[PDB]
Amino acid sequence: MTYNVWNFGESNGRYSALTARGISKETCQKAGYWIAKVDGVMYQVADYRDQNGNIVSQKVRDKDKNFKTTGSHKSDALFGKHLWNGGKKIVVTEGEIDMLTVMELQDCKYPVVSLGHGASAAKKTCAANYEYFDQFEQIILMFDMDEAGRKAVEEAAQVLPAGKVRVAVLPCKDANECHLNGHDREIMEQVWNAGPWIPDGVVSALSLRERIREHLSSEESVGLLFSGCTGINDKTLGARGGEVIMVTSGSGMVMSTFVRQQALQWGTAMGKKVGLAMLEESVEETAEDLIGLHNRVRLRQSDSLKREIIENGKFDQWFDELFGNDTFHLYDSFETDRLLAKLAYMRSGLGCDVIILDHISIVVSASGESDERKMIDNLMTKLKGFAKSTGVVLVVICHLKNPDKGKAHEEGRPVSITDLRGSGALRQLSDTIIALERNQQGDMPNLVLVRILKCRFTGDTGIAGYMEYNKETGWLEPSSYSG
Amino acid sequence: DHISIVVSASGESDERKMIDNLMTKLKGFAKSTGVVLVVICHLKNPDKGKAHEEGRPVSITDLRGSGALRQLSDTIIALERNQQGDMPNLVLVRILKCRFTGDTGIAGYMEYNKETGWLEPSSYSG
Amino acid sequence: MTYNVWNFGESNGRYSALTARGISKETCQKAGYWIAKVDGVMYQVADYRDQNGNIVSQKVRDKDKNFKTTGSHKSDALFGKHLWNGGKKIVVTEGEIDMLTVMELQDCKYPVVSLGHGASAAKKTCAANYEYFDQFEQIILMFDMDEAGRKAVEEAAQVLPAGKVRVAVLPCKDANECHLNGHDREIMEQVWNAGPWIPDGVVSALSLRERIREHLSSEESVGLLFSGCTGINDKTLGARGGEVIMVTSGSGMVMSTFVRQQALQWGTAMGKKVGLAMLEESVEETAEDLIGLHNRVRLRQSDSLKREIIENGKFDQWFDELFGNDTFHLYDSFETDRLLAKLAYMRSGLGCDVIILDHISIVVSASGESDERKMIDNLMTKLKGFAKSTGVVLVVICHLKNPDKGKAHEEGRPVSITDLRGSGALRQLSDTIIALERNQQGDMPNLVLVRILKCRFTGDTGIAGYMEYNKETGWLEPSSYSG
Repeated sequence: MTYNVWNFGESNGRYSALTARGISKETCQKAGYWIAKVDGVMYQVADYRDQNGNIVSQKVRDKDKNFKTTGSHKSDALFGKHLWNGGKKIVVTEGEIDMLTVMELQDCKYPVVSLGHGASAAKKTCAANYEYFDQFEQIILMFDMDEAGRKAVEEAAQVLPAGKVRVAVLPCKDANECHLNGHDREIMEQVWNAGPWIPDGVVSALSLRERIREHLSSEESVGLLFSGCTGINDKTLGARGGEVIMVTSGSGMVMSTFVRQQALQWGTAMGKKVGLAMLEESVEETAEDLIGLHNRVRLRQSDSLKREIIENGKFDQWFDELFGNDTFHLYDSFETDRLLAKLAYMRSGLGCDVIILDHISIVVSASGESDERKMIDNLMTKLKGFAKSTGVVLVVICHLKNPDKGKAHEEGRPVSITDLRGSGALRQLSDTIIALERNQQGDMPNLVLVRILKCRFTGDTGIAGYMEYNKETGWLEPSSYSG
Repeated sequence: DHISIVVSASGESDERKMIDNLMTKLKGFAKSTGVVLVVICHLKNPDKGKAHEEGRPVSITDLRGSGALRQLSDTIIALERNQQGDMPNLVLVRILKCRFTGDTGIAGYMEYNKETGWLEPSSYSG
Repeated sequence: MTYNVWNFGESNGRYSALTARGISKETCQKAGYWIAKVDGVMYQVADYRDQNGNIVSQKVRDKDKNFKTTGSHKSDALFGKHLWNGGKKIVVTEGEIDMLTVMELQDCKYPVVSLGHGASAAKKTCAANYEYFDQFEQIILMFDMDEAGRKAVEEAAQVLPAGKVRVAVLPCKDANECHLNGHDREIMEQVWNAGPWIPDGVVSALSLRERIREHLSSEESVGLLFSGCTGINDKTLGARGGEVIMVTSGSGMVMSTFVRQQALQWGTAMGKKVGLAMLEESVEETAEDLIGLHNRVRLRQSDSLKREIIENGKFDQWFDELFGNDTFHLYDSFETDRLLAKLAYMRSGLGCDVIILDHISIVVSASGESDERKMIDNLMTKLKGFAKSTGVVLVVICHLKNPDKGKAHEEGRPVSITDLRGSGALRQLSDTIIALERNQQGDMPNLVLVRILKCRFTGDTGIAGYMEYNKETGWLEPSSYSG
């Protein structure tokens, strides 16, 4: 069986004053700190009783700094616990001697208990007692003023009830080191009105002034302005980093131009480094398309001119002109995880601030899996993550499913977010949705409309303007147009 | 703001179920401590004809979750806005529920000032 | 394959007398209770054969109380079955040993068989054998004299043929406990001419005189008149006890008032004790709503007046006034079975004659189960039972599913029983259905219609009158209105 609880008298017990600690005799008497002496040597005995009054366990000391624990010292032991059942405020100290201290300074009139295994078992001993401690209005953790002692406080309050915990802050190691000639009045100023908290994520507004100011200057409102239709800008205020812009529309190559145009100037007029994953076409191809675009000439789309500028040096000239500022970089192909990784190193290694991903519809490689409905969404998220996690601007192109209802896409028919592809991810995760409509058999077969289908940052949405295709130069030029 | 985000303890199925679990801890927190707990929550998307920006009214059936909120919540205020219409800036307010009074229904209108950023109160009815 | 049937001789078989049970050697021999011994230990083998004579299965025992079942023990196994094909009377015992017993006491001259899986499979084993048992004039169920043993009898007779079953009633647990020194003659007095009972719910008219007389005086044609719209009364003739009135309607708080109002007048005007389970709100809340309603003032809905009557004594006054006739009693909350039980004790213990159950839609606690569609019904019945079984008047509020069809509920849209929630149980089990409609955006946004959707007792149904909400007093006042 377990070590018998030590009988008072059996062991030559006296309630004497701890002269070495400035704890009065009357004090030791109330908390149950008695001085026995068995088989010769004189031991210091701390009487742990439950709320019912009965002595359940003992912690005994000898001079040299040893111990001996009697009874059954359960995981919820609190020395002094039996004295208080309720109250407006209970101090909780690390050790028995420190409990005796607060019990003095206060003429033993208010509640103090000490941790049963104190030091390390701050978390366990505490949560074991949630109910007992909730009996009081505020719980004042007066623990050791050291490395592991502040830690104890932390782990303690984590498991302790609600907004009741307040940390004690003393001038020395513990509440007794203070008493032992020093600052009784310092311990006092804590028992009444200590410092109340732990909150590792709660953050009063007042305490954000600075973070906000620096935010306001740093981050930018008018991030990177859409080109070829002020309107897009007016409504969306641009492409802020870490957003996810999503261009969409009918048969739109109109769509793949629009995105190209943006790429173009962003990496030229603006300083920004554009990264391009044009999954549809080759990396040489898209480069040509850029160059020709930049020179307002339909380059690939002309045998004669290709030959011309190869020979007349204009190629190498135009090439330098556009590209020689290490600002455009392309993912060149032949998975989802695999792609996303490449995209990331564009952001992280070459540090471009825009990544244009032309045409999400192409998932590709890891084949044994059902609906593109579902998967489109899975990728969607990794993307938005990439986006917000790294602050890169992610333009993502995306093609439309086809009505089943009367007028087609080349018949102009407007698009809504319902009209949307996917099964919700993009319809959600994307920050601005720009749609471009084009009724290629009509009044202005080259006229294309721009709907802002959505825009977190402003929520100003709708028809936002018009552009016109220049079959000739290859640009989406801005156009006069309304009612 | 915005219950739809559960977040961190990953090995567990339907947000259907879990939404409810949190719901309760919340209603507990609430009633247990008398704090007023406003909880924002976003809508699942019809499958039926007219979308959200087409104004389409919302019912408690129309509700997300799988019952906890549809229950545990004391007042449900919904706001509708047909952002492609006559008043794209006009927004309707249904009281979808209100224990304390049970007087429910259309409860008034507001208008978005794209300019000041406020939901201004508005003149409106039949 | 399945456990081989145990060969007699292969296993060291003897037809020995069970000295422990007062079953003779000659007895065990006829029914096929033999004593083998395989691989060392000595087993007791019961030979189950079909009506054709062939051994189809074995139930083997060892000392310590174990088993081992040979052959194919079909769901229709009867030990002893092969011995009798026809007769004037066949005893049917729970286990093999008890069969051996009756087979003694009778010098094995009459028929006894024992249940194949006895105990629990009383229902299945029996109905599996309808034909076999119908071969006899009367079937004497001599089962265990305990909890599950009387149950066995019950489930058994249910599936057994016509007016043939008669229950055996012995002085001890089973027919063998009797034999094992006690009352052989007690077993005998049952085998011949014992109890024949099975009508636990059939009830000849003659034998209802008293129950009828006392009904006729107790429960009233015009049982409890609905208040606030003669009409409800004119058509339904009131809320007769044992009925289940069902109040339903759109968003209707109108509904929760109407019910409240009735609670009010029955518990004050009329002598009747009302019991309320207002599951939606607190018990204090509903109490206030009553008081306020009784005093024609919107009590909870007014800071000022609350304060006023707390101080000016009017509260304690009003409270006594309304309540102090021990006439209102409330279920106060934080399962289905669990609720039903509480409501029962209101009926049975405090003896209220109406119980109002606000808002069936709330099922609550026993979670692992599908459609509220189905469950709503399951509760529905327990309730109707409660009702008829105890004569309490059970008003049950219930809320409406929402159209999908054009005009909503606040648009007045009338309601039909199709319009009904549930999946049939209320649409059925409820005796009167009162619906209230209110077009809260219209000509009389305070005008509310009352349809009687159904009324067994009279079957006079339809539009039955109008009331008007007094936003000011809180009441559903009666109103002038028609074509």
